[PDB]
Amino acid sequence: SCQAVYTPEDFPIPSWWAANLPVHVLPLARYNKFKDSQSADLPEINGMTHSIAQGMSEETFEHLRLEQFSQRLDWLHTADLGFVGYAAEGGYTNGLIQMVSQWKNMAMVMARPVENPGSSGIPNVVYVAYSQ
Amino acid sequence: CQYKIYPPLGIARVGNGPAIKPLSLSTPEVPWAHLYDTNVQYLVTQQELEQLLEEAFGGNVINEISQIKTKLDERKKFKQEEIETITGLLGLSHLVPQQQLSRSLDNLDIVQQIKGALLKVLSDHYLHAVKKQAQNFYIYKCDNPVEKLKLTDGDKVTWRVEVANKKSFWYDYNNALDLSLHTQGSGNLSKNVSKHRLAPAMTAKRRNPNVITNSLRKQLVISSQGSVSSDNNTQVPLRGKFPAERHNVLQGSIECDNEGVLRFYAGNGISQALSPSSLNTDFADNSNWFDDICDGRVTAVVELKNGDTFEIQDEQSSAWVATTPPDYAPQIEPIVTMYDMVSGAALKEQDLDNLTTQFSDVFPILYRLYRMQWVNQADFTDNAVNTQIRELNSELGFAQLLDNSASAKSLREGIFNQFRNPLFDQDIDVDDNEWVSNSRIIPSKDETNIAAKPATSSLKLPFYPNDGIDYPGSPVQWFAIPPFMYQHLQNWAAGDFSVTQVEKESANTIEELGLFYSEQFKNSPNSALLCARGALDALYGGGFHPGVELTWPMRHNLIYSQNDYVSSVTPEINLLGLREFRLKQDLQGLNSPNMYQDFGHVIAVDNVTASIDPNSDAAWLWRSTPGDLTKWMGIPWQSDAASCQAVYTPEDFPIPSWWAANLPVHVLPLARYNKFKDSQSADLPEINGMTHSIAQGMSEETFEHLRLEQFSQRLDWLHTADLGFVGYAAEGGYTNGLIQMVSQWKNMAMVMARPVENPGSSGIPNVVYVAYSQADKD
Amino acid sequence: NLSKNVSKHRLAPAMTAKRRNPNVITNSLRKQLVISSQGSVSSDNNTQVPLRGKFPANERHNVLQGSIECDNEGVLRFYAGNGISQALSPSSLNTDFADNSNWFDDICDGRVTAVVELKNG
Amino acid sequence: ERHNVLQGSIECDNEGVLRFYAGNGISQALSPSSLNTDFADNSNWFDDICDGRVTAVVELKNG
Ligand SMILES: [Mg+2]
Repeated sequence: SCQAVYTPEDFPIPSWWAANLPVHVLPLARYNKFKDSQSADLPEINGMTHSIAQGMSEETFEHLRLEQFSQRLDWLHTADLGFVGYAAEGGYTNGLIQMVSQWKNMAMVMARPVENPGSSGIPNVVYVAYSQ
Repeated sequence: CQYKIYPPLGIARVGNGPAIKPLSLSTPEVPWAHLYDTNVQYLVTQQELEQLLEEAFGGNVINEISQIKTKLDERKKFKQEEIETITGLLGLSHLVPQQQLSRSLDNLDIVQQIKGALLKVLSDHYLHAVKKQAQNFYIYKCDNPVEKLKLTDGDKVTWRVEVANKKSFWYDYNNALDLSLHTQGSGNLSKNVSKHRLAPAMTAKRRNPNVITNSLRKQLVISSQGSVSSDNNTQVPLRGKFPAERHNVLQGSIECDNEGVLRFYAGNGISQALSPSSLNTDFADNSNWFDDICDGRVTAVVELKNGDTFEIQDEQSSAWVATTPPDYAPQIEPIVTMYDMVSGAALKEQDLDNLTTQFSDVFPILYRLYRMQWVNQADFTDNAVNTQIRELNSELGFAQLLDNSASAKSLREGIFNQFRNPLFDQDIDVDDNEWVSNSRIIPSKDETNIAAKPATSSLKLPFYPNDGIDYPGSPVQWFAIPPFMYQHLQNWAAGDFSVTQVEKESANTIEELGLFYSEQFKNSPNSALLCARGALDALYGGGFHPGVELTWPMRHNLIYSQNDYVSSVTPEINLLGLREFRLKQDLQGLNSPNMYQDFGHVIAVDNVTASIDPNSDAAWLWRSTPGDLTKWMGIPWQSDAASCQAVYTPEDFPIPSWWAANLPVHVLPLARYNKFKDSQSADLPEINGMTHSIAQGMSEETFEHLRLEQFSQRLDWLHTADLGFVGYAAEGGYTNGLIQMVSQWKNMAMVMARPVENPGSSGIPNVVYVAYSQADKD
Repeated sequence: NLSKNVSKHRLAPAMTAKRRNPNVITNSLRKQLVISSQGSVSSDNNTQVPLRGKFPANERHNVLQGSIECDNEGVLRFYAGNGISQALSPSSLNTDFADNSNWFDDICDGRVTAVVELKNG
Repeated sequence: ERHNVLQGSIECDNEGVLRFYAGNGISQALSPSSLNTDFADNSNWFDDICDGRVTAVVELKNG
């Protein structure tokens, strides 16, 4: 029950207690797609093949990092709270019901480093949501 | 062979905007005509309402008002008679009810607050309204269409249209019956699906099953008809009844201009149950409901001054028309379209190795998939092919994809290998024969607390569901581009394709070649065949569960009386070609003896099988009568549009989406647009939602960063209006979405191209596509 | 039991039917959905023997499918289960008259054989 | 938008008796989707129940 409370106006989205029960989080999936720099010595860089990552201009590389960083995921979607599967109802009530079992699977936010933000605008410390 | 109508299958889309030309849209007659037109207005604007009212106020009107006030001051409010006469010379009775026009003035530079009062009446009814997308039909002379009919004085064309809606009469939609139909395979569907039982067709019961006997079931069909011709431009409504208290159903409106062009408008998008308590909780099959969707027969008679009359009404020369849901992103083309289904329908699967390929044949696949980033999150931030295209654009390197030589082969294969094979025989493990995908499945909502089997194979593209969604572990759960399009991609990958040099010289970026290909369409001389293709290129061609506009009968050549390749778009650039095709028609139309045919208590794949023989008691299924094309779709259509969104998996990304190109899933709200469209140099008191002081006081690098963060915030399309999720302790949910959509379809966000004048180094493109609604503007 | 006319005149056509518990894929995994057990009793001892299985089969739930005993006269008496039905998760509700995923019950059926051993060998 | 509500009908007979009829029993929500699931309190609903003031004036032949 402790999440967003939508108004007829889309923004800003009101939230109850986001600091302890977050509402929009930065998932590990996105962290793994901005944490690297273009020079990284990895066969995969930010979810791209080495060659594609280093083939693009530095402008477009950092841009891609920032877009990934900007993707926030509804915290209620970090576990199956009744919205998963074809034709699923989801909804407020199923959230309440499913949270009894799924509370232990919800995303847990932890500080994580970005060693070389370069020009991208991503701070050296980011706060990342870890779930399955 | 004298005269023929075009397009052979017109499309008009419902909307609550008025059925007048200045406030309507026109179905595309040339593909790719306005893909970057940043001036489009798909919602009725304040400005259009003002100039609609201005043109109605051109004297006579004004001094005939001067003279009414000469009789207003020898009395010194209005009179019932002078009221209903300023109305009537303005001629707005066809737009808004007359007594609200009247009541608007009775409750009251004389000029001004007559307009001020009526403009607020128009605004209240039509401001931000979804404009109707109307279809123009044209008479072409042939002998092979030469050019549009030339109406000299003495001549006249008389159009006839008969339409019906049989949704309430027909059968449930569970899944596509042809999934089990025995076949050799076509260009649209591989024989593997039926051969290996990958998505077996389900039986389906009657909708509204409590209405019994065929004669009482005829009340469930809405039908209407009308005629117009060159000598009168009066619009005539196609009004039926449901059932046939009883409610009037405006199925559409027809009008013909002095030069003989028929314009077809669809209904206003009004769906309704016979009782308020009947809720539309299922995605397709809801008893007690009707909607104003229709489809029917289009014929004409040309009568010359010479006394020579030409009846246009055989299936070779007549046309059809179908109304559909609105197109909420008209510039965003579906990856596989209805036109592509027409093209594949005439092909045989195992003869696909004889197909020949140009780059312009594979270009639409990558182009469409690339542009899906404006309506679907996965294709914005989770599509490695779209990212690689960005990488190539970044270095002006897109032209390498047009290189058919060995040196580019590894580059072409890496893209092609990410695409799902419509043979549906990859990423599977045979169970003994059952084919079980070893890639990512889309589970049923009926869950079972037993650990899922780990996928061993990556999920292929595109990331959309498909006709077999009902079957966890079927490869047909996910969408694949159809066999003939996949054959083009296979040939491209191997190098078996050609391309002109001038194509290579406009291919530095995908956007550059897209414009080149668009102007190829526009400068193509075959306007009749271009208009035929334009009518279907914006429609969806899969998956069909049941789809958005039309569904699975269209991907079979049996439903066309003729379907022939005619030529390339340009003498040397195919661009998937131009075809001549007509639907099979019952020439008796609404008086057909098969107008109310069915298969008894259920329809099944066995009925579809029997219908193959052109001489069976089931072959009527393919000889369409009015209402036959849309009867398969969900009733009311809003229930199916509201279930046309994301289908989430246990894995968060990518988020699968059914048909994002026409019913968007993740969009860029106007609210964000107003927060990145400005440059730091702008001199307004608010720049990108910031005070002038704050915006200009930050480093330019930080300014650009804020632009792109805004640009990157994509909103759930279901959230652009109140679909039951708004308010403290609101339930939201799937079902409330279907219910609310009945009235909220007309408030959902409409995506329109918009310009970014000076994006600087922000990384935001010069043309963006922005979703407009009342909730997402600020 | 059933006249020809029902099928011949399509009075109540059969419907297609999907798999129960459809998210469990592959025959090997679907074997876990079957609960089975067996047992043997003889006339030399009347001690009752439970027919106890497990769902899912190889947290798992013990399912008593029945109990069997044999008296000294050679009569086998077969008892059914206790009536215990259950879902793998408490939130899984059995809202369809017949098809509810994530549920198991203790109903069963199976094979009854025997061996007779006379004193002469 | 906006619905007519027949709250009742009145009539007087030549002998001066006033006869008050009630409404037709029409209840309705401002939108079909608004369902009256609570026994007393349902928003967006109206009915044609009423109650009010009953007055009269007696005017004789002598004025
Ligand atoms: Mg579109």
